[PDB]
Amino acid sequence: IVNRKVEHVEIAAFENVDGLSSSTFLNDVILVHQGFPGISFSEINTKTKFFRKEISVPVMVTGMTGGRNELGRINKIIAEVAEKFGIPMGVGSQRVAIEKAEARESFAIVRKVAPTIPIIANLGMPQLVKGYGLKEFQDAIQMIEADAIAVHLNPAQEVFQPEGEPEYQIYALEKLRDISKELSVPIIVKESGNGISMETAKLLYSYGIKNFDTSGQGGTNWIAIEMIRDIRRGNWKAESAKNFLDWGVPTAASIMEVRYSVPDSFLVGSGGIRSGLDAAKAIALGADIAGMALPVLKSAIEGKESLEQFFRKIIFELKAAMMLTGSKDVDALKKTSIVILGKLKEWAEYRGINLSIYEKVRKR
Amino acid sequence: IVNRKVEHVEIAAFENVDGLSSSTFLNDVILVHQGFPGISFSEINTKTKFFRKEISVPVMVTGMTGGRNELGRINKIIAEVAEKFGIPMGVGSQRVAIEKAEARESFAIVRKVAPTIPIIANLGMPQLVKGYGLKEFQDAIQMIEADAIAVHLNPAQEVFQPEGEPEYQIYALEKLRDISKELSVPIIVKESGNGISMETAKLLYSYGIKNFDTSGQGGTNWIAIEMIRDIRRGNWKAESAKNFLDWGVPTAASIMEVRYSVPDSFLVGSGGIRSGLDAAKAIALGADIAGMALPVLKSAIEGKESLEQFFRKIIFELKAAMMLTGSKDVDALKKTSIVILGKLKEWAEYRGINLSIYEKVRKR
Amino acid sequence: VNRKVEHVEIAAFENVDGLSSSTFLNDVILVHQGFPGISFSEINTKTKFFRKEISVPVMVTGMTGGRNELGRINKIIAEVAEKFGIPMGVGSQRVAIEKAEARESFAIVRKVAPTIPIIANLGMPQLVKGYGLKEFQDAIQMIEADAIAVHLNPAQEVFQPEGEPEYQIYALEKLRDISKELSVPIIVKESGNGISMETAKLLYSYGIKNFDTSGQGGTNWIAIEMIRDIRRGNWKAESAKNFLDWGVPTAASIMEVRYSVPDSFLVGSGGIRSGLDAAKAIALGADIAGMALPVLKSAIEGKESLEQFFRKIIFELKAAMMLTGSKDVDALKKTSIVILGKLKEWAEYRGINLSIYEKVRKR
Amino acid sequence: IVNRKVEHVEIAAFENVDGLSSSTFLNDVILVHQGFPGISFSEINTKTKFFRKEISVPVMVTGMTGGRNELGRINKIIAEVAEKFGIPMGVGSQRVAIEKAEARESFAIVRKVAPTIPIIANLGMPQLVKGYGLKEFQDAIQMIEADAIAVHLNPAQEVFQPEGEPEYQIYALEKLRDISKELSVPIIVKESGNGISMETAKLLYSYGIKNFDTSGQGGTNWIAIEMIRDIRRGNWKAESAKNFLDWGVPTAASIMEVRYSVPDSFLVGSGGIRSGLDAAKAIALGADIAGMALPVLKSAIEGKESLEQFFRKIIFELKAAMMLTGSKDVDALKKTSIVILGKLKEWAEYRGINLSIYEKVRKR
Ligand SMILES: C/C=C(\CCOP(=O)(O)OP(=O)(O)O)C[C@@]12Nc3cc(C)c(C)cc3N(C[C@H](O)[C@H](O)[C@H](O)COP(=O)(O)O)C1=NC(=O)NC2=O
Ligand SMILES: C/C=C(\CCOP(=O)(O)OP(=O)(O)O)C[C@@]12Nc3cc(C)c(C)cc3N(C[C@H](O)[C@H](O)[C@H](O)COP(=O)(O)O)C1=NC(=O)NC2=O
Ligand SMILES: C/C=C(\CCOP(=O)(O)OP(=O)(O)O)C[C@@]12Nc3cc(C)c(C)cc3N(C[C@H](O)[C@H](O)[C@H](O)COP(=O)(O)O)C1=NC(=O)NC2=O
Ligand SMILES: C/C=C(\CCOP(=O)(O)OP(=O)(O)O)C[C@@]12Nc3cc(C)c(C)cc3N(C[C@H](O)[C@H](O)[C@H](O)COP(=O)(O)O)C1=NC(=O)NC2=O
Ligand SMILES: [Mg+2]
Ligand SMILES: [Mg+2]
Ligand SMILES: [Mg+2]
Repeated sequence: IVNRKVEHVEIAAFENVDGLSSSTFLNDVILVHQGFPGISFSEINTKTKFFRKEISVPVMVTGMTGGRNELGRINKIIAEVAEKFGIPMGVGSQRVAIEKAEARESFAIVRKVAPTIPIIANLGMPQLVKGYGLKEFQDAIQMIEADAIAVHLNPAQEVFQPEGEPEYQIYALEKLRDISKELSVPIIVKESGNGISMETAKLLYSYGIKNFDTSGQGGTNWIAIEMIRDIRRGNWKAESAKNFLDWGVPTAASIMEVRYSVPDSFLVGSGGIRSGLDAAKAIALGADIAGMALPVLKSAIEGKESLEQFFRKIIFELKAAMMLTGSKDVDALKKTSIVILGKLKEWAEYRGINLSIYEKVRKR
Repeated sequence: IVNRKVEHVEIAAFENVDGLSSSTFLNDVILVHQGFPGISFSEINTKTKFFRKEISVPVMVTGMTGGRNELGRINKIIAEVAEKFGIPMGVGSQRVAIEKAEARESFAIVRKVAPTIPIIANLGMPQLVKGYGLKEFQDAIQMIEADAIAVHLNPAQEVFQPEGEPEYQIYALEKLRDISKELSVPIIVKESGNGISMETAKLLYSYGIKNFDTSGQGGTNWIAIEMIRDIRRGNWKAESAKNFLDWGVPTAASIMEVRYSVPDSFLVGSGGIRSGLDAAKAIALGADIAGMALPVLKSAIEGKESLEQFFRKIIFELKAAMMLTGSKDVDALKKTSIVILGKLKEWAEYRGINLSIYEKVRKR
Repeated sequence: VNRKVEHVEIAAFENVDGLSSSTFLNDVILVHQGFPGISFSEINTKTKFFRKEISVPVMVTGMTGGRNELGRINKIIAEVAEKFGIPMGVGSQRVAIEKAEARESFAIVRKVAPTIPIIANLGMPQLVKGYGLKEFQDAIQMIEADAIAVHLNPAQEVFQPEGEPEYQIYALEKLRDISKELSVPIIVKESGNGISMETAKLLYSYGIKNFDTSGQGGTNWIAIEMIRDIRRGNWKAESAKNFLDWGVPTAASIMEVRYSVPDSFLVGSGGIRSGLDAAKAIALGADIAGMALPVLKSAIEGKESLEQFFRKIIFELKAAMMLTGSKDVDALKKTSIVILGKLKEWAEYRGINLSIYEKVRKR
Repeated sequence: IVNRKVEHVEIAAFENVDGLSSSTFLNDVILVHQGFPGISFSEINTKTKFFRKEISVPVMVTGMTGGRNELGRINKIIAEVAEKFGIPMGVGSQRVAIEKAEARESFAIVRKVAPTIPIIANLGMPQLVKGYGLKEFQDAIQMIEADAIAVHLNPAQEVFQPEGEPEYQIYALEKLRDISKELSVPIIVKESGNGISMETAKLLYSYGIKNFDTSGQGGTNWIAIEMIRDIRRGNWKAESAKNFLDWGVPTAASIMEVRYSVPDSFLVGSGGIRSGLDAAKAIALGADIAGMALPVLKSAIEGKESLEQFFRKIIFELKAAMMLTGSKDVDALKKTSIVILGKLKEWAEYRGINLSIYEKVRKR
């Protein structure tokens, strides 16, 4: 399992798996340019709420890694930069540290170095059907003094991953619902590159889930990562993974689906957010914050100052989109004028997303 | 006419005629990803009914060959693997064996080696206007102890094939309707690479036909095969065949057309089914089972263990698609959520396929 | 005289067929019928062309004439058309109204094709330049024509180095008067840029009932004149280039004319290159399919080349009828189609109600 | 400073910034061909009104340059040819000449050499928030005896330009409105490559602005120009500019939006007008006149006779479109039949541009 954590980072960082045969549908979203913005750049306010805390920018780093010391040093760099910028940070799956106690430090370092920002713990849905419960959740949370815990959905990844098994019985949701009653922090349910649909969002909501992270297709392709792991071990599933490279809900469509089917959700729009303009689009479309993982990893590996430059660039690009839409603050961005075209439009139409009611929901 | 059988197999197996200038429209069908499936992979049930028998997977091998001993050995390999996997198998046109009695064994071997699975006999619609009747149908059936007989439509192929004629007078259907009253097994009407429209489906239904096999364009291109036979004999029809390479109803559209216009039909979706994902899409769209021919031929030529690996891959991919849509069984897959986009959408719209009533009919 | 030779040479040997243009015929699909309900041998391709019967619903539209080498091309086309029972238009006869030595290069057509419909040809601009009844009667008598086509070519005239585009309404007043005295009917045809519903309705309001779409996507006359311009260092060349995709695509023109004048007799032409294109043109609303350029190219190759060409067109037409369950031309006109993509958006923007369209193209 | 002025001309003239990663959407507009025009070429009348003057062609040169003598000599060439053709001419931003008095001659030369055509002064909207007022406007106007003054919107350019700031407080519009009461000539508000939306047009109209110049995306890409200036000085904003290369309202969409949202506006359609056919399309879509800048610059640099040939070509192409549309004059062109397809069609639909009421407004 420890080797898999390193192999994941190495394939994501150095192989060709970002947007491989997949699409966010964000090219189908246009933010309407305002030649008279009505504001000045210096007055743009990017602050927003993240549960009980305030954050500096409506962007987060979503969970990636942890489990060995070299992974901990990646976590350390991301956490210290995130703290500097006032940006929330999720950690990778903490399964490895619930088991092997030597793996705990590679997660705990995050809170040592980032005492103020929201920190989000991480466990997988399949562990709920395998005997994780309240205590494991509390241990994941306490380990980093987390402000929330993300529970990940990754059935696509599990199906193609060489080492077993995709298990998603409804009992897991009953358990999740029970756990949420005893926990002192909120639960976020996030996908892992394949996106959340309205049926999935409504099912989760019916069990008390109110916080969602789209992780749609078009960014890091987890089916591709497992495909590569399969190719590497001469596992025949590789050719089957290849047929599923474009499987999933595109990020842009997932954001629309979650916002429309659960209008009061707190929503992270993620999966292929690569610029402050993507982030601006995600928010205008209906997300409360934009999430990123892969490009943060790649910069962090390059080093601290590379990662600081990366965030400087994201933030500037976000502010430029706010400036050029006349959005003085995040709230104004959420209601700014957009155009939806092409395949995203056809997707919304077939799925019964009445654009008229969509407009009202995304902006009230 | 025996060596036409050989030439067909050789061109299909070794020339470039799969999907040549043609399209299934299956790229316009998306199965909606469910990040919380509600099931586990191991509980997925792929069993379904095929007339009076149960089959293990909702997939069949459609009719191809027979007529000489080398063709019989291909039939033998396919039949033994299909028996092993619990998959129905059609044989190729049995005309050759109604005439030449030496050709009978190359069909009969199928039932010797596959005693339990449904086996489907095969005769051509033109033979009905050329003097075939009850006795020839009963002989075709008895020869392999068939559980059904497929009657093929191939006017496109006949038009471009160097040797003779396209004959499809309505008298053939009168005869077919009479024969169906005396036969102890059901009749399936199948196309052969060019697809079944609603006009054709309704006409066949008005003569008592209830079982259809779409064989749409986008897979094996029979116009291309005959084009190649023409090029080879310096026949001028070759250039004309080239103008018709994209002629026919795409598989996806044919499935919609048959299901919509004959809502209670038993429906095989075929013509360019190349993965278990294609098979999942065909079923979700409205078929009861997915049919395949060419890729089974190519693998069978490679050998028994190649064909076994092929089916293992198809079945895995089908189950992956079911897993990732939350479909515990074939019935759930038939009603799972989809998106229809692009040209298939415009096709449906022009043809008056009301998507609202469409969604209703396919989900039953 | 020399323009006439240059036109044939550029059309035949330069790259001007469908150059930056489109028929929109790729947006039309004929619905395949796996049970046709007919046999190939019973397919009947006969149809009416005014007072005559023709063997196939296809015509050769007007191209050339004016010198003896052009007459020998006309002769080859006419003799093959006669053999196949196919109507033939000749090129503009202006040259032969003027120069009397040019008459034989047109007259040869009737000598060699005594039974098929033969269609005379004069340009609409000539009506504002003094041509009238007598010139029309001369063009007709010269080949014992069964009809006369009057061509519209303002686009060609705008970019052609030598002079002017003149289309005052007076021309139509004159045309209407002429039609009262003439013993054969008038067809109005374009020349590569298509007939719109505004143009069709205007012509209909002056008594014109016979149209030939000659839409964009086939022979590109703006391109031909662009080439003549490039050759003489004329600056208009670069401007012609900007207009290479100007005009109504053939498929859209057929829809527009059939829709806006439901009882018209309609030739669908401009980029018809196969019997499948011909089948589509007819299913879409034309009564017959016209061709020019590919007949020219084959004729230049020779008699037997042109015979093989027609054999191919006819087989391809019959294949589409077979595969559509169309026993005759009338059944083809009502066969099931799908319209997609840009043609669909064109019709929508133009207010072509598809529901009423279907009714009109069928009845 | 003043060499930013020369650097702009140099990059625009000699680098690849025309339509870079951007689009006018003019390919989605088709003028319907009329095979019987009902006119002759020689009777086509291209005259139209430009405020209190008559002009020979419905085309103008929009503002570009001025500030140094070499820039003045470009202005001189453009002005003398515009005078010869009866075409209105805008000058570039006159800020430089309000400040440095040595820069005045490079603007004044325009009126010396073009005594009769409309000449349009130019000042930036940002200068209104930076203390420019009535006197600066009157000085800009008097310096060239202007018949109007254009106030330019360029927040996109300012955001990416290395030297300083985007400031667009509503106070500027209050000031602009006050200034317009004291001015003896009308105000045009123009963009600068990124286009005017309906929200921006309605806001300006609410402050008394009735004259608009779209300057949509698809022509000169000002974000690209500044990107290049950034690349040249190793400024990190370069990579961010690259993410915004396709930002803005396309010219064709901007024409539709301004005509639709302010039906009585006097409207210049500009941003990527490169031929008389583009000019014809812009007018048929709803503009009163077509504007051009970059191609006029490029020809002017080549010299007087190159620029004369350029206009000869534009005018011929415009008349060809009028001829082939049966438009005897500019008024008939404004109501000629068109087709709108593709992305422009989807843009208008999403933005609630009812095509039925649209046709009425552009024709009346
Ligand atoms: C499915 C992924 C997993 C589950 C672990 O599998 P198992 O080994 O079965 O876990 P175990 O059995 O419990 O040990 C790993 C994950 N770590 C992970 C590694 C790296 C390197 C990349 C790039 C991304 C993620 N993300 C997805 C990101 O958070 C984003 O949502 C996504 O990448 C889209 O954003 P984009 O990258 O900006 O386009 C993860 N998400 C998680 O929820 N948990 C994690 O641990
Ligand atoms: C028209 C085709 C014929 C009729 C025989 O012609 P005639 O010689 O006139 O018969 P006669 O006069 O009676 O002697 C041959 C056929 N054999 C045949 C051979 C090979 C090698 C392949 C690949 C395809 C088929 N299929 C089509 C397949 O079953 C599928 O429908 C199709 O391939 C789409 O699925 P994909 O392959 O997955 O894309 C046949 N269909 C049949 O109904 N009968 C047959 O005998
Ligand atoms: C505008 C064209 C003219 C007018 C002559 O110009 P002027 O010199 O002004 O004549 P004058 O001043 O009066 O002496 C020439 C034309 N001859 C002609 C030459 C060649 C070689 C080809 C290929 C095409 C045509 N066609 C168009 C064809 O009939 C078809 O409509 C068209 O080609 C689309 O079908 P596709 O080729 O199958 O794609 C003609 N159309 C005519 O009506 N008259 C003719 O004389
Ligand atoms: C925003 C533009 C500016 C601001 C100056 O920057 P600052 O230094 O901030 O100004 P300061 O601080 O006040 O000194 C420069 C501009 N000059 C200018 C230079 C050249 C060389 C080109 C090609 C074009 C423009 N245009 C836009 C053109 O008129 C067209 O609208 C546009 O090009 C689309 O039409 P297409 O070229 O046909 O595609 C100008 N527009 C203006 O309103 N003012 C000008 O000074
Ligand atoms: Mg896991
Ligand atoms: Mg046969
Ligand atoms: Mg002429």
